Amino acid sequence: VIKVSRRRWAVVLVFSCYSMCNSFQWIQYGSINNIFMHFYGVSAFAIDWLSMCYMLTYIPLLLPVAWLLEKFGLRTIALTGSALNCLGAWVKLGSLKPHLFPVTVVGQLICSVAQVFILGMPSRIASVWFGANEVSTACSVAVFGNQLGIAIGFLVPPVLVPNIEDRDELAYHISIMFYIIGGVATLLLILVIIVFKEKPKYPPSRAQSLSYALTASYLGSIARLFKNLNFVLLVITYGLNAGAFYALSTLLNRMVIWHYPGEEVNAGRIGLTIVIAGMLGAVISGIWLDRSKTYKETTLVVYIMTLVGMVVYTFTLNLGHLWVVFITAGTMGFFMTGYLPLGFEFAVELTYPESEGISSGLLNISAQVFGIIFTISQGQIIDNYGTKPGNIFLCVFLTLGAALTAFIKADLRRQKANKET
Ligand code: HEM
Repeated sequence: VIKVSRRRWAVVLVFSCYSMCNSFQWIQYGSINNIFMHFYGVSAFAIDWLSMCYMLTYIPLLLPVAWLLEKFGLRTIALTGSALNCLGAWVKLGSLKPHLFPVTVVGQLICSVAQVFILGMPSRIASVWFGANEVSTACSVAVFGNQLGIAIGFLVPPVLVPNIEDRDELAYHISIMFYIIGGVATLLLILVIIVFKEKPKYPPSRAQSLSYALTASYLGSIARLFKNLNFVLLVITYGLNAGAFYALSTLLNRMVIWHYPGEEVNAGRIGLTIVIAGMLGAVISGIWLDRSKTYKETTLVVYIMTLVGMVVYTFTLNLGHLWVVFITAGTMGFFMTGYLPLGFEFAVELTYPESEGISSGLLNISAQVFGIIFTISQGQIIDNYGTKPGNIFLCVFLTLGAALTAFIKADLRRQKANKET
């Protein structure tokens, strides 16, 4: 028998809330980066790592984490992800001194480990909890919540922490943010204990009901995922797109100031528009995918619009019109962020009935690997040859992704399971 539980929204809302808190702490150091350099007496690279350590810890630690999800369950993944997020939030509090910088790195590394229990999870929570006609919407909401934390992270820290020269008052203002983040993370950890269940009493869809029957080596599951030609192409293409987004969002601030000097206030607005429009695209992508069930056609269409959005952004940023950059960043952020739930759900189509944590996780490793490569590479071309070769470097690599995306077969295995009747 198949039934849909009413508490599915609470689980996603709670998951989106404490993924919002975890994603907030990724960017809270970079939002007031100019302040933390003065407080801790460190260079901008040190602070920029505090945000880049999220990507470099995901690459090696995902496979052990994905193994924990299969063996222990989703609730243990949620508790550990919430507890480490809460533990990392509290460790940051004990670091409110100019000479006590390493405690933040220890606190940030603990949070960065908690990301491994977060970023690959949204497709897993959506599958276990939500039905066939709302499975892709739930994944978008989790990405909506994760992107909301970034969106909140741009404007909340700068008003909680004024750029005051006095150190003792600056520590007090920074302390208030840490208490609030520690307060909400502990509050959300409390909710995860009582809200997050291991699984609903009834399977939501025929895909999950059949998955529980046709679900032993963990490395065998890894091997069969890479035996899939379609999934391997999707792993590369998703990394080419999501990795470009990480390089685009990180280097967006320095690219605008290169052409529009003295617009740091607007550069943050532009960097907020790419996220403000980002979650609107993510939610729309979830509803559109579930209404039409065209996962392959949307993947190519969104990927091309990502490419066209990057081409128009590259060749119109030079013209000197500020509102044009607002539209191009918003439009590209609309599609690139909308590709994240589309990529997660299309991977489940190609890799059914393999574990959604492994399938969507392997997309994330490619996103981190290409995001790290692009951020280091595009930063080098911008410094040496200019900003336009750096943006074209993403246009050329996104062009390859579109070509490889067209080679992905429309092998929707989960859809076949639903329609078996
Ligand atoms: C009066 C007796 C009520 C009962 C016995 C009841 C029952 C439930 C149950 C069983 C759940 C899911 C939790 C779970 O399955 O473990 C739930 C959640 C919920 N209930 Fe009720 N309900 C009642 C009244 C109401 C009313 C009047 C509202 C008015 C808005 C409401 C709004 C909600 C909402 C919004 C959720 C989902 C929580 C979320 O989405 O965050 N309930 N309720």
